[PDB]
Amino acid sequence: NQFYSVEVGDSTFTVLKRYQNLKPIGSGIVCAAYDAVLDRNVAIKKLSRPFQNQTHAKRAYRELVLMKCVNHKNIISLLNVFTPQKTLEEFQDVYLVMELMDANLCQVIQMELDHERMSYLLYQMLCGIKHLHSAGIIHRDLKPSNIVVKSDCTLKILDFGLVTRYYRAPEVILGMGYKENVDIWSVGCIMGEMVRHKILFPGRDYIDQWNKVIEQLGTPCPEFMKKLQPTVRNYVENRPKYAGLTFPKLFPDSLFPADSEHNKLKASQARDLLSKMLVIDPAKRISVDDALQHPYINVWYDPAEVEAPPEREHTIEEWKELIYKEVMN
Ligand SMILES: O=c1n(C2CCOCC2)nc(-c2ccnc(NC3CCCCC3)c2)n1-c1ccc2ccccc2c1
Repeated sequence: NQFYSVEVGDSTFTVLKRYQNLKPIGSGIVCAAYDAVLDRNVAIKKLSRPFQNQTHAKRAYRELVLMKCVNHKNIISLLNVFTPQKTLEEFQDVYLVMELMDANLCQVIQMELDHERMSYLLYQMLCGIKHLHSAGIIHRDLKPSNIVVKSDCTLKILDFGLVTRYYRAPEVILGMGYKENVDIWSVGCIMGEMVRHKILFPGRDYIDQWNKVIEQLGTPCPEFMKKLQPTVRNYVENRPKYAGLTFPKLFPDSLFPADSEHNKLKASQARDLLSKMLVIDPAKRISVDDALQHPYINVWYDPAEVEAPPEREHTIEEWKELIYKEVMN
């Protein structure tokens, strides 16, 4: 046989014969293929020995399990799951199949800012994020490289969350505990980068990253401070203080289209949602539902899309069988 092996760079793709003309589309190594059974192009992801360590295995199992707990157009949906290996003893690799997409969100970020497309992309992120939260899934590590887009501007989130750390919320950076609106920060970080065309909060580690957060947004309120653990609290309170730049100064008018009255209004609304999403204190940060009702977003609102019906430690030997069972069903 049912399988055939093809060399794609260094790794060998042993896939079902239904999948033809494999081409590399990013590195878990990923391939574009034509599905002869479905008569449509697919993306196939190869998990090379996912059971190899606690980190690789826990994510692989969790995400394989969650891909059947989720049913939404803005979240990845599996078309097929298979392994070439015949038994548990021989079991090495896992191959995952989904609809082929046109672009990564990193590429779309580089593009010129258009309000119709930006708001629809952001609307879709919020729909997917809401669908996860409705199913009891808070992402905590939402980033553009794990988001894919079609030419018709339809969007899909590829992973299920908790390496690029820039889009992580203050509560993740400082280990605070969280609610659903932790993912709002990440959305704000993507939305801001689409405007500035620069990573808002860069850094080689969390120290640099936090410095970038406070320099631009200012030192958080005392209420935020007392929610920190004593050792983290000590560090944050003893950081050099900043007033924080205003959002008109964070994202100047020059970064927005202002050739019409429609664009001038949408620019103020966009800067306004940013000021409600890029809020350090999660107690003050906008929720998913309120972000969906915001004038900049609610133009796309749809009840069918928005309002949709919805862990242990093991050895490498135990993870192998757990993953194998899910593949074989
Ligand atoms: O894992 C990825 N990535 C990248 C790899 C590079 O680093 C970041 C994540 N890109 C895609 C993927 C999915 C669908 N379509 C595409 N198409 C590409 C065509 C070329 C231009 C970029 C998008 C990629 N996938 C991918 C592919 C199949 C998958 C199957 C099941 C579950 C998740 C999957 C994810």
